[PDB]
Amino acid sequence: MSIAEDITQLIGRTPLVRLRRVTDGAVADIVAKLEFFNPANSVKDRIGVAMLQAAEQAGLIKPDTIILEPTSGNTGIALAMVCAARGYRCVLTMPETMSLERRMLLRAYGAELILTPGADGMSGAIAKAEELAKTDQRYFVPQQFENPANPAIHRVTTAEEVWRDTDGKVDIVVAGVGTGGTITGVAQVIKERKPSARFVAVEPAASPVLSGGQKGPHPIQGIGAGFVPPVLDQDLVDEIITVGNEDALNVARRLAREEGLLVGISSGAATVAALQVARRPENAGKLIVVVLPDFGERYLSTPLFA
Amino acid sequence: MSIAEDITQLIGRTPLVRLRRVTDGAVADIVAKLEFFNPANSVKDRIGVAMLQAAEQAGLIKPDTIILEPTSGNTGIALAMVCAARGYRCVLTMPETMSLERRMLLRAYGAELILTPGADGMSGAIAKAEELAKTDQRYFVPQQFENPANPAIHRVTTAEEVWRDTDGKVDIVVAGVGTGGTITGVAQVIKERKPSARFVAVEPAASPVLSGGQKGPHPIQGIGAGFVPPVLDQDLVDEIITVGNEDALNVARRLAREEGLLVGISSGAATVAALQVARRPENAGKLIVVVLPDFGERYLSTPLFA
Ligand SMILES: Cc1ncc(COP(=O)(O)O)c(CNC(C)C(=O)O)c1O
Ligand SMILES: Cc1ncc(COP(=O)(O)O)c(CNC(C)C(=O)O)c1O
Repeated sequence: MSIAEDITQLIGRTPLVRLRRVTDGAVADIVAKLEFFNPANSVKDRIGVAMLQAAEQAGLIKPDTIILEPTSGNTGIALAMVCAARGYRCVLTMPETMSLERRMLLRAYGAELILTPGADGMSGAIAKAEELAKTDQRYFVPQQFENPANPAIHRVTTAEEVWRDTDGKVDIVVAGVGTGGTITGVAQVIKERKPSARFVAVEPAASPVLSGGQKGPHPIQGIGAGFVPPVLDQDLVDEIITVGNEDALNVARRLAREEGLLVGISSGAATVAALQVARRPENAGKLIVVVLPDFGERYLSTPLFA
Repeated sequence: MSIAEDITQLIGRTPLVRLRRVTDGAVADIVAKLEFFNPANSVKDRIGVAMLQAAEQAGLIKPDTIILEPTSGNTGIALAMVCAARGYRCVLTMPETMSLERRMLLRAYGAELILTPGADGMSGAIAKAEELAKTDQRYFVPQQFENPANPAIHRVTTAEEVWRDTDGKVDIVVAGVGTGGTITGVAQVIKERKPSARFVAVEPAASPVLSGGQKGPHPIQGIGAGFVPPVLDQDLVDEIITVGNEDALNVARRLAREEGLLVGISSGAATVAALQVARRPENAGKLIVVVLPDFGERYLSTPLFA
């Protein structure tokens, strides 16, 4: 009898798909891991469940607890969804530059939203949450950028899904970095198992903080937070690639139009990088996995579609 | 090695989830089949692939073929997606009353759209397609309301998924009817296998054509086409239930807010019906499966969210 008790048992176990047309100049094989096959259509559903389960198991949730989280949208949607199922009160801080679909979804799940200034980006969404936390003891702030449960769920689920599904043949994993939980969790398991495996972090050209540049405003929602997240393990990352806004957008569009994969802006960015890596002679016949974080329907109000 | 060759190998195999809070007065068990776990987030991805595969296998697609289909949105999105992956040209007729998200998604997959008058609903979307078909021999019109491949894919996939997943214990299946392919395909397999199984069709109170009333305008997108579709087998349906606009909407909202299931208007409607059926003393301890066709994110512009 395969019936989930609730929506939290429905996270993960996402499919890999081979790219066929969006492969210009590739000498390696590129397969995309499709994270919109999650119950609220993003990779972050994984951490939304995981961070709350961790809290529950450590006895951190009280009857009057209010969940408070800084988000660029998807974690907020993930927590709002888990809170709907659980019966928890949930508040999100989020920059006002994020897609209007994120705002509407948050509300639709009965969560509450506080918009932070767009010039301050993710750093300022964090501050408002940390600032609200100290006004009232009822707040519990998971804090995805610091929470061990974030990369942990990726070890336990994402990494094993990638390993099993490629039958250990995976050679390189390309992934945009927001909190860096995805790339870190996957590298933690796969790199120990297969020390030849390599891990490429992707970040906006317009905000290249990991590459040692200064932060800046960009449309690549979900990544380029503007600081080095505590949760990322940079010792496991083998290469950083920065992607321009226009490339990220164009490739996002080609995936929809050439592959039938309607994905968000950060998935275009990860694929630009996966393609670049796949053109290197030394990677001929290797297997590359690019993580595609979410669905493009969340972006209709953005310039991805206009 | 579990890697799909393309997006068409990723349809179906959707999860069942038990309803816990939205169960007021229920004496039967209600589990929802979650069709937004499809590659373009709706049940109709199943028929979008299936109808084109059938055409290909019968040699009906030529190099200059243009796919033309009447849709209220989701089949159109499904075909647009399959056409993106395949390299086909795809045109959709769709009433101008359908969510603006459907229009945008169609375009995003590189498909072309022709809007038909809202006062003529689905009947007029059909006419425009049949009218365009005869202007040019290049058009191929799958015609979901007549196509045998529509209920066939539901026998081969949806029905078996329901049977396997409930381990044959399913007693009643509740499903909104657009083309009626879902309910017909599922009933065709399950009812032969288990003759005690019962099948409830759901339609708008505002357009109760199957109940013997006259057609009318309604917000329950996807169902209540305004005529009896050729593809539906009414001999297999055991009961029709009509659902009011407000109930459909309210329950859609409660599923998001109480279950963490963000689903479209037609899923609210199917659940109103599934709940009504589950309150009947004679159904105490039975297992009811309600089909939840799509995700609520497609509806942000509608009154479901406002
Ligand atoms: C669409 C999208 N792509 C890529 C990423 C980067 O994922 P990692 O945190 O695992 O590196 C995120 C992160 N989301 C965040 C941070 C949020 O929704 O708050 C995202 O939402
Ligand atoms: C959201 C939604 N719910 C319920 C239904 C009814 O499904 P059946 O055709 O299997 O009865 C549909 C049908 N869609 C159609 C018809 C379309 O998108 O053109 C739908 O899109």
